[PDB]
Amino acid sequence: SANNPWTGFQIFLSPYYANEVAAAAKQITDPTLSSKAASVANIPTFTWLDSVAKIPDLGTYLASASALGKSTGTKQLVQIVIYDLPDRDCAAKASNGEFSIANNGQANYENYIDQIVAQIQQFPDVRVVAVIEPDSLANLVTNLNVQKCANAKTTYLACVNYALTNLAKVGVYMYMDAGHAGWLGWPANLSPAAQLFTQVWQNAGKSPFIKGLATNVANYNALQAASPDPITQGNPNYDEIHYINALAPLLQQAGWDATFIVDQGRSGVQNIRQQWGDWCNIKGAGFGTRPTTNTGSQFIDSIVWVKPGGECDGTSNSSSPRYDSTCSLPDAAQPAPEAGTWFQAYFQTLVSAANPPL
Ligand SMILES: OC[C@H]1O[C@@H](O[C@H]2[C@H](O)[C@@H](O)[C@@H](O)O[C@@H]2CO)[C@H](O)[C@@H](O)[C@@H]1O
Ligand SMILES: OC[C@H]1O[C@@H](O)[C@H](O)[C@@H](O)[C@@H]1O
Ligand code: NA
Repeated sequence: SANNPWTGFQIFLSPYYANEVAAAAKQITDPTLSSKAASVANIPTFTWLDSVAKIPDLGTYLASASALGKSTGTKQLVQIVIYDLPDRDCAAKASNGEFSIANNGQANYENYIDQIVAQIQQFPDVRVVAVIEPDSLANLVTNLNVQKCANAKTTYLACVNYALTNLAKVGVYMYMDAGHAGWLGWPANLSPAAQLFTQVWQNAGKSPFIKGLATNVANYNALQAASPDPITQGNPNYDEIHYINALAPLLQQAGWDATFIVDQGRSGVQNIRQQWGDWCNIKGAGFGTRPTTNTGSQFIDSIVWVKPGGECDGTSNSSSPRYDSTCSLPDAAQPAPEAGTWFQAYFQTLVSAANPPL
């Protein structure tokens, strides 16, 4: 639409990922691959606020971005993910988080949001774009038979509402997470999904800062597939552009001028999964299309890298409390460490298999 949040801004490069990448590139023995790997630190990614312990880091990023903008004559933009719901990751085991509904989860989450707002309020010269709670709403469309998700539904909706309402007050541009084509893109799931997204947008007051939806976060689907991946049989919406073209008009029918962002950070290699539901550390993945606002679709504000490639999706160790068997499937890279920690061998393959090449 008329206001694309990225136009006219320079994106602040994540210091957290830059440090991971710098350490990783030194451990790659091939000298040519090492140089290509190091260049990944110059590609903008989203930084995840996956624990309340990271909120002070956010303050440092905003302050560094503000100084860089003043120094270089530019306006700076910081990309973050809000990812700390109580009873997080309700349909899986690998990314369970620090808060639980049973122990004051909603009140803890409201305090987490309040602390984030308090940091952002101090640096009004820096633009913030936020992805809100990957997986949460998609789980409430298709996974209400999962008891953990059913019991979390009212808390999830209240927490997401608190985030949207309060981040809007400090001018954050927000994209709510909307799954991916293999999850909500099935034709039969589009209407229930649209109804839920529009209800959340209405409850938060229809703020213009709620720009739209994010798709493919931490997944592997193509934006525009040359030919359908065989895992997609039965679903006419076999890539993200088909999903978005089918969903966007329904959000229009409700009065929401919604636009989209699409993760392509791990989408460079297609046709590598045995089943569409295999999400964990998929073997052979490569870095995909680099972030750009030249998207080819009226509905898409930007291609982005939301999930930082190299940070693990979940452990293959069956003795961990966060063991999910999806992470030990034949198409999952193993052995794998805990979700969120660095997975060096996976990063090296992402670099080697990048398409387009680095
Ligand atoms: O997309 C990453 C998230 O996947 C979640 O699993 C989804 C999966 O992506 C779908 O293809 C389908 O199989 O439904 C699953 C949910 O039951 C996974 O639970 C999350 O942890 C991932 O971040
Ligand atoms: O890598 C980005 C994020 O991925 C998730 O799967 C992990 O649970 C988080 O700890 C991590 O911040
Ligand atoms: Na996950």
